[PDB]
Amino acid sequence: DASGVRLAIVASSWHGKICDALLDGARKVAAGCGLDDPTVVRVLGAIEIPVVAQELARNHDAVVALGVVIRGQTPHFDYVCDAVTQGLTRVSLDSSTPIANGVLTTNTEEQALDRAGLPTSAEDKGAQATVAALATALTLRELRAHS
Amino acid sequence: ASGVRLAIVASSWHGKICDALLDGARKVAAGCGLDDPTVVRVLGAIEIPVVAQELARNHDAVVALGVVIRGQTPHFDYVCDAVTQGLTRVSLDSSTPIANGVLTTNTEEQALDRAGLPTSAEDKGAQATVAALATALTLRELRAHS
Amino acid sequence: PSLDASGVRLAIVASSWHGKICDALLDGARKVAAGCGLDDPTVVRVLGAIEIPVVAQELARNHDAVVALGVVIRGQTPHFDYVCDAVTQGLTRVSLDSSTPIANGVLTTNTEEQALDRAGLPTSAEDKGAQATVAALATALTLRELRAHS
Amino acid sequence: LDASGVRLAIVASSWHGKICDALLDGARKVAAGCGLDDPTVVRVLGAIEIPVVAQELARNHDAVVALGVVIRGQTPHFDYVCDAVTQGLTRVSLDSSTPIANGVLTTNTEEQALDRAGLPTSAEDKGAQATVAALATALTLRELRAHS
Amino acid sequence: LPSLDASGVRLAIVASSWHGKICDALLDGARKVAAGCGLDDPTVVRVLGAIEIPVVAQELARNHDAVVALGVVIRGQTPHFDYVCDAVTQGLTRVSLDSSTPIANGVLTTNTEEQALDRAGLPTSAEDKGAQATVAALATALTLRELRAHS
Ligand SMILES: CCC(=O)N[C@@H]1C(=O)NC(=O)N=C1NC[C@H](O)[C@H](O)[C@H](O)CO
Ligand SMILES: CCC(=O)N[C@@H]1C(=O)NC(=O)N=C1NC[C@H](O)[C@H](O)[C@H](O)CO
Ligand SMILES: CCC(=O)N[C@@H]1C(=O)NC(=O)N=C1NC[C@H](O)[C@H](O)[C@H](O)CO
Ligand SMILES: CCC(=O)N[C@@H]1C(=O)NC(=O)N=C1NC[C@H](O)[C@H](O)[C@H](O)CO
Ligand SMILES: CCC(=O)N[C@@H]1C(=O)NC(=O)N=C1NC[C@H](O)[C@H](O)[C@H](O)CO
Ligand SMILES: [K+]
Ligand SMILES: [K+]
Ligand SMILES: [K+]
Ligand SMILES: [K+]
Ligand SMILES: [K+]
Ligand SMILES: [K+]
Ligand SMILES: [K+]
Ligand SMILES: [K+]
Ligand SMILES: [K+]
Ligand SMILES: [K+]
Repeated sequence: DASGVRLAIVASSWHGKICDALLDGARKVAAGCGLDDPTVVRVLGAIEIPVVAQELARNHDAVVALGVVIRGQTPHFDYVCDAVTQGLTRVSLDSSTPIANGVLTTNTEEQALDRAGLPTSAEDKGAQATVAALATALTLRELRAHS
Repeated sequence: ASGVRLAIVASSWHGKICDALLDGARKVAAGCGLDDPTVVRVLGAIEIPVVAQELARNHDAVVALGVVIRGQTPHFDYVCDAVTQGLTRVSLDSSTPIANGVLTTNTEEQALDRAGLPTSAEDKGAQATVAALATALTLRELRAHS
Repeated sequence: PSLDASGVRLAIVASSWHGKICDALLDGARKVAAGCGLDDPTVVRVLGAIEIPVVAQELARNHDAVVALGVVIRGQTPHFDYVCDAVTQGLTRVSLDSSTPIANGVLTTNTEEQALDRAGLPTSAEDKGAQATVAALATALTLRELRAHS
Repeated sequence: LDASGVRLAIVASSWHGKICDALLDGARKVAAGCGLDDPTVVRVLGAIEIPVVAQELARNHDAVVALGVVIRGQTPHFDYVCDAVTQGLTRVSLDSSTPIANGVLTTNTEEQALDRAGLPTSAEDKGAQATVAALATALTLRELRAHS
Repeated sequence: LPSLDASGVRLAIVASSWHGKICDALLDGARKVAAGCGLDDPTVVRVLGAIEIPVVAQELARNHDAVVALGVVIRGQTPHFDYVCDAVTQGLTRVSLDSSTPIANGVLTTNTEEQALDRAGLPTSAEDKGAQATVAALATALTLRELRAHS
């Protein structure tokens, strides 16, 4: 059970259908664990996630970062994903808070659809990341001060 | 977004494309009720983060604009690495959205097509400004207000 | 140096993605620990490798050494690279922030076969879980000798 | 313009002496043209040694120019040396709030490095370019910072 | 390299042990440069792998003017090579800037064993990166000594 944990979810909006599916999977895991109302924030792109995740981390036991980065024609994909990786890792360690990475980094749109948790998808990384965030928050709760 | 304080730092390497990105940035700003954002010019993309850091002390959002085109050497990779590392750090250090409108392309054609010129497919300068403003407004709603 | 280490406080954080291989790594870690006079190290489980650094950071506050264990296998997307980047960045930062050895027993493989071959199963060529724990304990003992003791 | 008041430091590595001296020559010439006859010039052995010296120079200078030549060899060592320089200089710049200009050449061949050093027959001078970059940014930050 | 005194500089050497023969050769080259510069007894610490270097380098940096990092990373079958070298790069660069101390990189990052042998300073090797890194550390420590507060 994870009813006591304060969960935040930050989801980017670039590729709306896939982003909403990831968020759907996140909210479903949250509600299944006894959390009907997690803090849900929307940002435009994946680069905007870390700075919002940092704000959310000040008031929550866990933050789920959700987004979809699909490779285009330029090397820009690599550096967007690099920024997200660097940002979320820093935010997690700065705040000592699990920042779960449900940010899809795919070569094609099909690969992103297949990992969003749609009807015919093979997996749901939005669901997976929320499990990851909540379990780590509960683990840290057991590791931290409680008399 | 009339209340948000916006700064724009744009490098100058590849002037035509950099001015187009800045044009797209200014137009989004003005459309959102911001006629005069703080606009600073730097020479290259490596010079952006340290100026972005200065601008972040006095602004709710900073838009980083620039054009990095791959040449003959691996130098492209390390310039883009420095920008990525710098802007990400600045954003988290200052708790300020630092939007990345810095183009990282293989060819000049790809950069032109993403600058927002008459025949361009997209305007990344415009997109970055929307990104910066929306995140600044989001953080304003998330932060202290009684 | 795997010979002595009874006084060292050891933590082991192991992710769970690819359970069989993760348990094998943890098995190798626990066996090295027990052989060095440490029957009860702090063992924490996390879901994925991304979750390791923040737990490793917590464990580093009250342990002389932390062993990070996990299995990252390349899939269809570039996601593999960025997961491994986050772990690398995270563990390196945690080690230097806390001045504590954070041993990397996180497998970073192209295929499942390569991960199985490095977990320390019956037929495996090596055990990276065992290797990382030797690495963590030896470094903790080294730092103990380098640090203040009158 | 008028960069006479800015305090400039130049740190140049020594690995590939001819090319490193050419980069330094271009740096010194831009400096002198901007009204700075005597910038602080420090030499280091390799490019890895630059950031820690750049950090020291940054405490007492408005701008630091990092100069060096990294040419790819037989091993992946090239990538990690350039990674360290990139990481180091970017950190130093933001730690000190000081422009640390990157005039460190990262080339596949020696010809490419020669062509970017500002020798008689070179296509460009990255040592000159980096000094312009450092000075302009230092002047920009001076205008952005406190002055009543 | 024996040309200046370097007698006053406090030198630490941290060398990993993975690939013992090559690591000992790098250390040999390091100690010989040190002794030639008037330093018979530098602080020498051994670690198991290259990932263990930065945290020990950090400790050594607290009471030495220069630290030489020595090690051998040879590419295997997996991408693990890249991430080990990334960690060392990140770690040593951070430690150097945190402590304001030259942390010389004599950590070999090679595709084959032959390439590592050729850069260790063995009888038939083309170069000695252990020797080169110690020269690099000592020269930078002397340079920083001249740049810092004195008198
Ligand atoms: C591959 C790059 C691309 O075409 N689109 C990416 C993308 O794939 N996914 C995304 O969320 N945001 C993007 N770009 C927006 C970016 O995250 C920022 O919002 C922007 O750089 C301004 O900061
Ligand atoms: C591919 C590299 C190149 O030829 N030019 C790049 C480039 O593509 N784009 C850019 O904005 N600045 C550059 N170089 C200038 C650089 O950002 C710095 O100003 C320079 O390193 C000095 O600090
Ligand atoms: C190639 C990526 C993949 O398909 N699975 C990896 C994997 O191979 N190993 C792993 O431990 N965790 C994974 N993913 C989960 C990840 O570590 C985090 O739990 C997730 O990003 C939520 O924070
Ligand atoms: C990797 C390519 C190479 O063979 N040599 C490079 C190089 O190309 N350029 C350089 O300045 N220094 C090097 N190596 C020395 C390095 O910068 C440090 O001085 C050394 O690692 C000690 O820390
Ligand atoms: C990646 C190639 C490999 O198979 N082994 C390398 C290697 O080549 N060299 C090395 O010194 N240490 C290794 N591995 C050990 C590593 O440095 C750490 O000790 C380990 O990850 C525990 O922290
Ligand atoms: K928190
Ligand atoms: K407890
Ligand atoms: K601000
Ligand atoms: K609020
Ligand atoms: K500790
Ligand atoms: K002692
Ligand atoms: K300064
Ligand atoms: K002013
Ligand atoms: K020191
Ligand atoms: K002095």
